[PDB]
Amino acid sequence: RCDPIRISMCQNLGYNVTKMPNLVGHELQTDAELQLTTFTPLIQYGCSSQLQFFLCSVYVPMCTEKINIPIGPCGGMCLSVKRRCEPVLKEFGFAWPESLNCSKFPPQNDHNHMCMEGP
Ligand SMILES: *[C@@H]1O[C@H](CO)[C@@H](O)[C@H](O)[C@H]1NC(C)=O
Repeated sequence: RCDPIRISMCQNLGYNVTKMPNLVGHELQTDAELQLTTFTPLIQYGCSSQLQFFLCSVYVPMCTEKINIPIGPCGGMCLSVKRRCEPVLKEFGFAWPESLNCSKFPPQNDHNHMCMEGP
């Protein structure tokens, strides 16, 4: 069964229940929340209107009682967010992390693939 989302920046999305471990390995939401501080400067810069949803869908993926795998982002949204936000990371000498490699996510939502295409 699913657990409430405790990460404040991941409230008020279309869903509000999750199930750890997330798509980046964290068993604890608080650990996900600390790691997310890595991105708060991008979040207030505002490189992408989708960054918030995207990060949340990875760090606290959607959970339903009816489906027994976590539901993360589709690759389309990942690519769109990366294209807007990686250049800002690059200005400061950083790069889009392997942990957020868009190839890890299903390319689109399907019969075969379940994922959130987001806002
Ligand atoms: C992302 O993953 C693929 C293999 O899954 C790899 O070829 C690629 O170089 C990785 N990194 C990217 C695209 O930056």
